[PDB]
Amino acid sequence: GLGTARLQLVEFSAFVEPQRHLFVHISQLESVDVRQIYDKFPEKKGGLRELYDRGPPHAFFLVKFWADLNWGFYGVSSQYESLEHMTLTCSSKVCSFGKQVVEKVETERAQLEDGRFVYRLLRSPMCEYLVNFLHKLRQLPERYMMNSVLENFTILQVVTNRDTQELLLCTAYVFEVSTSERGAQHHIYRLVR
Ligand SMILES: O=C(Nc1ccccc1)N1CCN(C(=O)c2cccc(OCCC3CCCCC3)c2)CC1
Repeated sequence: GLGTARLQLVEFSAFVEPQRHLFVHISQLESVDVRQIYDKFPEKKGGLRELYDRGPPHAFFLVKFWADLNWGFYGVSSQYESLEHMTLTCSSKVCSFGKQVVEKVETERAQLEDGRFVYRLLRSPMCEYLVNFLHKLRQLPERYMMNSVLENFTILQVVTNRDTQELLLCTAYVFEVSTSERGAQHHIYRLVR
């Protein structure tokens, strides 16, 4: 789906609870040129461009969400799996108008489960910054204003092998807002050059 032979994303949701509301969701394939988006993330201090050339190009993905912003615990869940036992490092960078405003580094060790190696991060507190961002966003009176604010906002996520530092996955996230009758949606694209 979204990943490599070495690491597969199986689940991802961002949500709010009081039986829950998913802002965005991936459950479990066209291409895009990293060129079109180079200016959206950190300029050169280890951006989509420093990263992309260092390889390996098959690891880079673009994900466009159409978030459901009509609706408590603010959480994110993710689940990866692999056939090799690793400890994963996950750098997340939140970028607003190109400026990196947040960097988060997390770690997760493989748990063996049903012949596979599973990496789970279930109901982790959503970042301070995105929660507050969400509360300002929901008050805009028109979807096209939400999209205007969001066209300046991206998240770049880099998952590496912690004990080798091989890059396993690098995802760039861009966002729009869906309406009510259509809920969340995404499209996973592949970053080429
Ligand atoms: O896998 C993770 N850690 C991990 C730890 C060890 C090993 C592997 C992985 N994660 C934690 C960090 N993550 C995010 O902060 C994040 C990324 C994309 C969307 C998002 O929320 C969407 C909320 C807003 C966005 C703006 C308006 C619309 C809704 C949050 C991603 C998941």
